Order: sequence, then C-alpha cells, then structure tokens
Amino acid sequence: GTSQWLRKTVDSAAVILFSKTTCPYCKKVKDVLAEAKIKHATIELDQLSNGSAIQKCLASFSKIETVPQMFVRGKFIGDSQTVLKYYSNDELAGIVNESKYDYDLIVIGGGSGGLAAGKEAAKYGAKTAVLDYVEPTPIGTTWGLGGTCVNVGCIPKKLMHQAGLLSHALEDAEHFGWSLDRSKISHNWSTMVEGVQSHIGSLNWGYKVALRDNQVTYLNAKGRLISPHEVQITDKNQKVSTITGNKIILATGERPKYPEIPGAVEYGITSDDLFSLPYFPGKTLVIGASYVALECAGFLASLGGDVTVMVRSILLRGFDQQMAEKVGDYMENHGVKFAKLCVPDEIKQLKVVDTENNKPGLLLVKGHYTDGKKFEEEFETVIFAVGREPQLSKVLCETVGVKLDKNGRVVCTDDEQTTVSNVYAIGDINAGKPQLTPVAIQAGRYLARRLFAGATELTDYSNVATTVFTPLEYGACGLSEEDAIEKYGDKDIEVYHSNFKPLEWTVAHREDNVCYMKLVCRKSDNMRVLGLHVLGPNAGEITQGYAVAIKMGATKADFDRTIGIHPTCSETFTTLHVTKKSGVSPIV
Amino acid sequence: GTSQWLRKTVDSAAVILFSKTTCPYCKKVKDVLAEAKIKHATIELDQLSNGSAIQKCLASFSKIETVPQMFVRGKFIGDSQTVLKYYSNDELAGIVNESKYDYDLIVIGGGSGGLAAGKEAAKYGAKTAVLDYVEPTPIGTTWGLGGTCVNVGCIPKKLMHQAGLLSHALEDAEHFGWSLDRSKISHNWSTMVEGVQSHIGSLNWGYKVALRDNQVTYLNAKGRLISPHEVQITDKNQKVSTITGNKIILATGERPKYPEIPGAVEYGITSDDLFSLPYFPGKTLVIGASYVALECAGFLASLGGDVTVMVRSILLRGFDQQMAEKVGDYMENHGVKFAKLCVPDEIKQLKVVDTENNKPGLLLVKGHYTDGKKFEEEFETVIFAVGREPQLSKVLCETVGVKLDKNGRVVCTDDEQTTVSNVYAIGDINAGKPQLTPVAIQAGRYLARRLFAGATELTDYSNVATTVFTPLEYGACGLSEEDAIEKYGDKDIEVYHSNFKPLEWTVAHREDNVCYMKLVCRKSDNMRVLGLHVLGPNAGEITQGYAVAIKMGATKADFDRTIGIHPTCSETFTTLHVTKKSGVSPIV
Ligand SMILES: Cc1cc2nc3c(=O)[nH]c(=O)nc-3n(C[C@H](O)[C@H](O)[C@H](O)COP(=O)(O)OP(=O)(O)OC[C@H]3O[C@@H](n4cnc5c(N)ncnc54)[C@H](O)[C@@H]3O)c2cc1C
Ligand SMILES: Cc1cc2nc3c(=O)[nH]c(=O)nc-3n(C[C@H](O)[C@H](O)[C@H](O)COP(=O)(O)OP(=O)(O)OC[C@H]3O[C@@H](n4cnc5c(N)ncnc54)[C@H](O)[C@@H]3O)c2cc1C
Ligand SMILES: CCNC(=O)c1ccc(NS(C)(=O)=O)cc1
Ligand SMILES: CCNC(=O)c1ccc(NS(C)(=O)=O)cc1
Ligand SMILES: CCNC(=O)c1ccc(NS(C)(=O)=O)cc1
Repeated sequence: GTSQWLRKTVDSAAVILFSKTTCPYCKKVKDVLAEAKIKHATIELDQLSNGSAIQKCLASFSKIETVPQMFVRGKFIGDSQTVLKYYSNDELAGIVNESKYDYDLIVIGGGSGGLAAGKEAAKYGAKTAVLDYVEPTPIGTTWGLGGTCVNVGCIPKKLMHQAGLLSHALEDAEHFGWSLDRSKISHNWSTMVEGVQSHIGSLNWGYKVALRDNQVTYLNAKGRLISPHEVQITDKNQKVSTITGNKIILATGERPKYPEIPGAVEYGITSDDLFSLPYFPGKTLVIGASYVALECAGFLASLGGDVTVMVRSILLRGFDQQMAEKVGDYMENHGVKFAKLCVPDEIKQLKVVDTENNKPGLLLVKGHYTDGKKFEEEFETVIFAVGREPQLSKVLCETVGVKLDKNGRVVCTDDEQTTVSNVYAIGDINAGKPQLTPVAIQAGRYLARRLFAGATELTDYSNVATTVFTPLEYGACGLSEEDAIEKYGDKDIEVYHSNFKPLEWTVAHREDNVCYMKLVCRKSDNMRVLGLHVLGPNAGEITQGYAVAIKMGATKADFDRTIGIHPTCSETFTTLHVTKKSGVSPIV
Repeated sequence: GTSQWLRKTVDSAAVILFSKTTCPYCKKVKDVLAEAKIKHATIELDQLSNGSAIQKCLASFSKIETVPQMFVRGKFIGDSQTVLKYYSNDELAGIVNESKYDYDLIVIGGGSGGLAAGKEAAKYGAKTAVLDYVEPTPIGTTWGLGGTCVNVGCIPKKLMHQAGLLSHALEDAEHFGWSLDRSKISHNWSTMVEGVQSHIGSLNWGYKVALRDNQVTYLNAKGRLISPHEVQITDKNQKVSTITGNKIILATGERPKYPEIPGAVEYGITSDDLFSLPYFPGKTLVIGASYVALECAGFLASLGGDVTVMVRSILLRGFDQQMAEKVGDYMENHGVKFAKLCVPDEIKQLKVVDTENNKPGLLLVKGHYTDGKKFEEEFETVIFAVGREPQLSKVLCETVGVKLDKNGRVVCTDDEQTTVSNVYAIGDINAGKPQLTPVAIQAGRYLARRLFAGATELTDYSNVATTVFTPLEYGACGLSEEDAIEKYGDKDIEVYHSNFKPLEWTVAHREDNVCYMKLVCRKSDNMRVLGLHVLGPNAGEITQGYAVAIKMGATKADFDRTIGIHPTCSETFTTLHVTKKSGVSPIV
C-alpha cells in the first residue's frame, strides 16, 4: 500500500527530494538546488502520519533509510554529501537533465485544462511542452492561445451578456431618479466587440508570458500522437517533425457542429465566429436550443436585434425542464421569438456579406414543423448552435490503442488514465464528465500533482454546479426534479419552492412573480438536498456557496437553521416552506 | 421527560388536537373545527418516534389513551363523540373562546420580530393583539407599521444604495458600447424619495392586510407593561385603558442616539429623518463610523453630494479591521472625505431650513482632534450615526421585575424567556444577540411555535452572516482574523487570501486589485473555517450560501474539493492557496 504508492511516485517524478523540516542536511540540499535553479518536488516525511514506513520503504530503492534522498526520473542520485559533490564538481546540471525522452510531459492542446496541467507540472521540475493550434472556421476566423473559453466561450459570452444587462440598468436608472431618457440611447456593436477583443488579447499575451516564466516550451503547432511516446508536429510552414515525452496529456477540446443541409457551412456561422464579428448580425435566426443557443439569442435581443430561435424539440435538454420553460418564457416575454417543433431544410443566399461597407448579407431559410407545415423566412445572419464534437481522428492514430466511446470521447479511469498507461485525457474530451472550464482546470492541476509530486487527491466530478447566463440567469446544483423522482420514486421526494422579487425590481416596476427557486429533497434520508435551482439575477453568485454545503451532505434542516442576510435574493433559500404536494401557491 | 414536554405543551397552547393521520375519527374532528372556523395546532402522533409514550402521558390529563384528544388552554375538552356533541348543541364556540385573559398573546412592538411572532401565533388559534406606535423624531418625522427595517432601515437604505450603484452602471455602459454621455446626466433626489416612499407605503398596507387576514387585533397605541399580565395602552386621542394577556412578547426595538453637545438635537438629523427628507441634503457631514454612517455617506456621494465623515477612532468597530480599512480606502478614493481622529463640540445654526422652496439650511460645525487641533467648517446637513439604544423605561414598569443589563437590554434565557416566566423578549432588545432583521424574524416565529404548537426548536445565534452595503460591499460570516488569533493563538491560525477582479470590470476599466477575500482557518482542527470575508460587488449574494457550509463545520478541504462556477466572483473561494504566513503577494 505504502510501498505501491512509493514506487509509482519515484518512477514518474522528474526531480523529487525526500526530506524533513527539522533536518539541516536537507536544508543544505534545498539551498544548493535553489541556487542552481533546479526545480523539484519535496515530500516532508515528518509531516505525514506514516513517514516512518515511507522512510523504511525508500531503502528498497537507495539502500539507505536516512533523509535527504534525491531522485531524478526514477533513479536514486544521492544523499547530502553526494549531491554536494556533484554540485562542487560541476556535474549536477547534467545529471538532472538526463532523460530517455525530449520532455517529461507533452500536453496536446493549449486551453483551460492543458494550460493548467502544463504550468502545474513545470512547478515540480518536469520538462514540459504545450502544443496549441487553432484550425480556422469555414470563413477563416482564428484566435490566440488559451482555448475555447478564453477566446470564443465563457469570457466573451459573459461580457456581451453584461452589455445586454446594462440596457435594463439604463431603464431602471430613470425610476431611481437619474435624468437620462433610455428611449434616445442606442448600442454600437463594433465598439463593444473592440473592447471585448482587447481584453481577450490581454489574456492571450498573459498565457504566453506565464509559460515563458515557468520554462514551459510553447509550440504553435498541430500535434498528432503516433505511438505511446511520440508526437508528430506540423508547424505554420508545414514542416513536420517528431518529439518524444514520457507522459502525454490529451487536452484538445471540441468544435461546433453543422447540420448536413445545403447552405449551412457556406452561409451560416457558429459561436466561433460571433464573438469577433466586424458587423452587427442584424435580424438573426439561432438554430438550436442548448445553453449556447439561448445565451446568444438573449444578449442579441437586449442589444436591439430582431431575433428568432428555432427549436427542434425542447429547451435545455438535460436540465430540469420546469426551470427551462421558465427561462424560455421570460425570453419570449422580453423580445425573443420562438419557432417551436421546427428544423431547417436549406439556407439560400440572397446577398453576399459586404466587407466594404461592413454589413451582413441576406439569407432565405426554409424548414418544416413536425406536423409537416412549412417554414420560410428571410434573415441577415443564421447562427447554428446544434452541439459540439471532438475530432480525435485528427489527434490520435488508431494504432496507438487509445479507446474511444460511441461519441468519439476518450474512455478514462477515475484518475484520467486512458487505455495506454502513460497517456491521459482531461477536459471536454474525457467521456462522461461535465464539460466546463473549472472542471478541466481542476482535473489538470490535480493530475500534474499526482504524476510529478506524489499527490493522491482525485478530482470529484459529482454535484458540480452550473449557471446558464440567459437574460434572467438560471443557476443549479445537483439533480433535476424529474431525475430525482425517477431514481427514488415520487413518494420519497419532497419539493420546497417559492417565487420572489428582488428589492431592486420594486422601484424599477419589474415583474412580481417571475423569479423562482426550489429545493428537491429525499424524505427517507433526513430530507437530504438532492438538487437546488434558482432563476433570477446574479444566479451564479447566489448558487456557488451552496455547492460547498451540498458537497458536505446538507439537509433541509441545515438550510432552516442557517440565518439569512437581508436584503438579498439568496436569503429566500433559508426560509422555504411551501411544498409542491400541499398544492399551496408559491407566489409572494 | 416526554411527560414534562407534554405538560408544558398542554398548559401553554390555546387550542391543540392530538391526532393520527390514518384515523377517520380525527378526520371528522378536523372538518368540524374547519367548518366552525376554529384554528388550532395539531400533533400527529403516528409521525413521532415516541408517539407511543405520548399517548400514555395524555391519560394524565384526560384519563383516556386513544386519539383524537382536544385541549383548550390547558383543559381537556373531549374525544370525537364529545366534540361533536358540543358542535351540534352550539356550545363549541363558547368553549374554545373561554379564557382568563383578553388575549392569549400581546406583542408590544410592530416591527420585524413582533409582526412575525404575532402572525405565527395566530395560525395555531392563539388570540393575538399586536401593538405599534412610532414616537416622532425631534423634527416630527413619523411613519407607518412595520418597524425600523421596513421604514427607516434595511429597505430604504438598500434602495438608495442601488440608486448610487446605477451611477457606475451609467459610466460602464459607454465602455460596453451604449451611446450615452454620463457627464450630461444628473440625479433628482426628490424623485427617488417618492419612489422609495411609495414602496414603503405598500409594505405598511401589506402588514395591516396580513394582520386582518390572520384575525390579529392591531392597535396603533403605545403599550406599557405594568404587571406580568397587564398592558396599559394609550391611543392617539390620549385615552388610557388596560388589556390582559397570558403570554407577553416585548419587541420594541431601538432608536438613534444624539451626542450630548449643543445644537445636536435642534439642528442635526439621523437616519430616521434621512429616508423621507423632502430636500437633497446638499453638502453633508456624517458624524460616526458604524455601518449606518458609512452606508449613508457612500450613497450620498454616489448621488452627487459633497460628503465628509468625522471619525472618533476607527471604522466599523467590532468588524475585521483589515477589511474595514479596505472598505474606507475604496470610499476615500471614490469621493468621500474623512476627518480622522475627530469629535464634534457644537453645532451652530447659520440658516434655517427653507420648507417652502424645499432647501436645506446651513450649519457651522466645531470640533477638535485627539491631539488638540481644531475643526471648523460649514455644512448644509449634519447627520448623526453614533449608535442606537432601547428606551425600556418607556415600555416596562420597574415593579414588574424584568431584569435588564447595564446597557438597558433585556436579559433572557436561550429560549427568549425573561426573569418573569410569561414574558419574553425578541429582536434588538434581547441582550447579547446580533441585531439583525432575519434574526428577529427567526426568534419570533420559533418562539411562537414553542408557545402554541408544542415545538422545541431553538434559534441558533452563532456564526450569523452579515453584509455592509458600502459602495464596494463587504460580506462576512464567523470570526474576524484578530478575534481568531486572540482565541486560539497565532501559530494555530492559517489565513488563505487573494485579490480578484470582476469580469464585468475589465471592459469598464475599473481597478485591478481592490476586491479581496480571505478564509481564517484553525490548523489543529482539520483547517476548520472560522471566518470568511469578501469585499466586492454583490457581496451578500456571494456570502449567503457559504453560511450554510460554515454552520455545518466546513474545512478548507471542503472548499477545495468543491468546483467553481465560471465566470463568477464567488468561484475564487474554491481555489484559494496563498497563505499570509508565506508572504507571497495576493495580487492577480
Ligand atoms: C459558447 C460557449 C460558452 C461557454 N461558456 C461556459 C461558461 O460560462 N462556463 C463554463 O464553465 N464553461 C463554458 N463553456 C465550456 C468551456 O469552453 C469548455 O468546457 C472548456 O473550454 C474546455 O476546455 P478544454 O481544455 O477541454 O478544451 P479547449 O478549451 O477547447 O482547448 C483545447 C485547445 O486544443 C487545441 N487543439 C485541438 N486540436 C489540436 C491539435 N491537434 N494540436 C494542437 N492543439 C489542438 C484547440 O484549438 C484548443 O485551443 C462554454 C463553451 C462555449 C462553446
Ligand atoms: C439605518 C439602518 C439600516 C439597517 N440595515 C439593516 C440591513 O441591511 N439588514 C439587517 O438585517 N438589519 C438592518 N438594520 C437593523 C434592523 O432594522 C433591526 O435589526 C430590526 O429592525 C430589529 O427589529 P425589532 O423587531 O427588534 O425592532 P423594530 O423593527 O425597530 O420594531 C419595533 C417597533 O416597536 C415600536 N415601539 C417601540 N416602543 C413601543 C411601545 N412602547 N409601544 C408600542 N410600540 C412601540 C417601534 O416604534 C417599532 O415600530 C438596519 C438598521 C438601521 C437603523
Ligand atoms: C470548406 C470547409 N468545409 C467544411 O465542411 C467544414 C470544415 C471544418 C469545420 N470545422 S473545424 C474548423 O474543423 O473545427 C466545419 C465544416
Ligand atoms: C505540492 C504538491 N504536493 C501535494 O499536493 C501533496 C503531495 C503529497 C501529499 N501526501 S502523500 C501522503 O505524501 O501522498 C499531499 C499533498
Ligand atoms: C408547524 C408547527 N409545528 C412545529 O413546528 C412542530 C411541533 C412539534 C414537533 N415535534 S414534537 C411533537 O415536539 O416532538 C415538530 C414540529
């Protein structure tokens, strides 16, 4: 147990020191490695409950049982007198750089997970390379280092969401006494895009600076794993070459899908293109009903667009469906049109995009409803948000032996190991995991610590909270109500709910009974909170803190005994009492 | 003993039915009481883990061990056959209304705690009177039913805080692409006050409607306890009379103090006057340094005012002083002036308030610094916020025997009982308890349930979360850093901390390193989280949810294993790692 942990740790750490905080011999080795700028992991045996056993086990490798003991890539290098000898003789640098491979770690993909993993590994002396390449979209859009969230995901989406929220702020200000007239103010799309892109550019630069200052090699090159330890790279000039690494982390993410209909690739766009578009989209059709589809339709309408969403079946498939319908009803009440039970059959081009005058084109969209009636209408911009998929055939030779599932994602053990023992996968391509930036960051940091610093902590993928940044935001943590009932049965499930009105909405004359929250609980387990849901402003700030409590096993009793902060929206969770079974109305 | 809980429940309840959910005889009794419009408490014995022993103990009062059994004010009334006999003989209404006192409960004070206690008691058939009277301020300001928070506290303060926040929203909107020019926009104080006062009026009317719909007698009259069961009332026409009650709840709150200096009462105002003031305060001096003082100074400056704060010693005494200093620095950088280490000596009138043209007067303030130097400057409005105190002399006669402390607050047991067995106190006048509106509401509802429905749950006053709504808001739960070090020793305390920047502040070009958060933890108790602190936008929404986790005993490992929601301010709590002992900088 201890011995099996010690062997895995010694075998895969690049540079690691076994030590005690009280030992001045260990301190003298620490000072020598620091002076020579040699980074390494450290395990302080006196701060572990079974340091005694570990000290004994080290002898199976070094034939000594004292501290310090220093190792490089699975090899015992020496005790204090031996390390000092190598240093004094100008031999230590060459010893710590000796390796069978070019790199201790190669990360394929420079996004949320891959950047996190690579920087963390380098902290412990692992010689690291991070590869990143951005295949341009069909119209040629491309961007810098940092992945989907930084460049064409969470960051620009929430900034445009905030531009949309500020329109209601301008309306609210009149009621709170400010002299402006909202009716005489307009929005300039390209001014907003310039500011968003300027912040994204600071992020691109900041990541390149951070890899430099951690001695990580950054290659702006497309990678392909051709054997367990060999990565083929293709640079911007089409020069092909091969590098080797001990450990491989696959972190290449996904890209948007297009439906297989005439005109889609040629004349529509995706979210990849939207966040840097030089012109305002104009009258827009959004095809799809994911959170990407609704968030984009939402802020486009708040910025003055004429917007329609075409929905194949339901909104937010996989989310609690009562909450999804409340989300959609609010958008429909504040300007978004919906073409329900409808799919597209073709896109026809009526005008080409005007690069000169900076204006969209014009399109004719033909489709049909599930009963066979026809859809036909003209739009200036058509955005497809119909899912995302990995392209691992471009990343992964079939002969390496890395197993994939029926969706093309990588099958991994609970420590992110693929079917090939030195190869791991993290982020959106890890099958069955929540596809979110903080998950990918936590998985990559934790994995790097296990590979190169002897850590054991695993990433916990259960009960991970989410927020959908629609015009009225939807936060959630845990099970939907229909999932809870399916798993435990209706008689074992109690639901507490209530409407509420933000105090900020009162003087602004906004709606009385639109915001909503519920707790889904299990009767036979001390009224354990199985799921939490809230529709209202700042839903991400509201929901985050409760995710710690649900992680700890919170029950309805724990919510009741905690006192609220007044006046907040979030405090309504501490006094819930109306049950759905009672039939009593949840209005205020 | 089960027996002594049953004895206290039977003695104190107004009308209580002991029942079982499966028994059709209990069913017919419930329907009869419903048709007769007789409200009552119900104890369903088949849902309690010792309903067996309770059935046996009921024999001590009724000489029967079956169910249903009805009691009224400590007297057994009968089983199913007997209750029906009374109903069909038109004797039931007289039997349930027979009592030694006019009321089962008299509440003195119609605020946060008192209204909540009174409405809750009435649901269990307690015949209830609620007394409220608002003694006018020195300039004659008065208001309606609902207490300090509703009329001159949390509600108007946070609505004017929101008016101030909207000013920065106007400036932000230009950077996000909206065509307005913030420089040409001004604020109208009286328009804001009208909207705020219209919302307060709807709450005044709502509480009167609530009391009427719960059959609660509302007397707009000053009440005085003269013996354990006798309350002397004085109405608006000076008419004096007496009413009697079984239980009494004191819930009369506090009012602001004035310093004992010339001119203060005559020419200054307090928060009581500020929220309905008919003219803009103009150039304003706020005297004091509590949360009331800083919150009022902050929104006044955001609405265009010229504002100074005179500080005797420190800001926010009793709060974490590192956080208090960050709060004040932000305020000083954004337009609030501070006259530090300074007290006032006298207020001289230069110009009377102009009621007709709706203009403030003009004042000369004289004071001095703790080293001896002099302060002299003119202001149009001087606001005192130097504490609040009860006036229980006006409420309670010395001879009744209710013990007070050296501050004038009522000394209570952990179930709100005074030194007089039928008299309880709740809210701000309960000595040693946190003085907050949700605390008073929870104490009131829980006390009512114990008196009239046989409940046993107590109010938990520990680790109650707070938020100070200064221009940059400050939320907290648990111990300050200095208090934890004093209690446990510096070597046993670890503090994790970080600056952060809201995503919304990036395009708006706001400050990089002013928002700040920290966790104060106990090493020898598994890194238990002893206190959480956050300075940033929406701080009360951020803080509330973690209050549940802290109530459950969260440790640092609990915060680490929970995943963040991105992009939010609150997610920074899930990845903290820089300790103060390490000396590493916390900037981003
Ligand atoms: C519109 C949108 C909004 C979103 N909003 C949120 C949100 O609010 N919150 C949230 O938590 N998540 C959000 N997400 C999800 C988030 O973007 C992803 O979960 C996250 O970025 C996944 O990170 P990753 O490291 O797995 O992959 P990515 O971030 O996609 O990074 C993979 C990188 O590898 C590169 N690459 C691919 N193939 C190769 C190759 N052969 N060689 C070299 N490099 C290669 C890619 O070009 C890319 O740069 C959003 C996603 C989208 C599309
Ligand atoms: C400016 C300000 C801002 C605040 N902001 C917040 C905030 O954001 N959050 C928060 O949680 N708390 C806040 N508070 C505190 C909160 O208002 C109080 O904790 C709360 O009102 C206490 O309620 P209570 O029931 O104890 O007394 P009150 O609400 O003060 O009610 C007592 C009532 O009894 C009446 N009364 C007094 N004597 C008699 C008598 N003899 N006969 C009849 N009636 C009588 C009083 O006039 C009053 O109507 C704030 C307070 C102030 C002053
Ligand atoms: C002329 C291009 N035609 C296509 O059919 C196509 C290519 C790539 C796509 N996506 S990507 C950028 O490889 O992520 C989508 C569609
Ligand atoms: C600095 C990175 N190290 C870690 O995260 C870490 C490593 C080992 C630990 N424990 S053990 C009992 O030796 O396996 C704990 C933490
Ligand atoms: C709705 C009002 N009732 C209560 O709050 C309550 C009372 C007693 C309880 N339990 S007991 C019988 O004392 O064992 C539980 C709950």
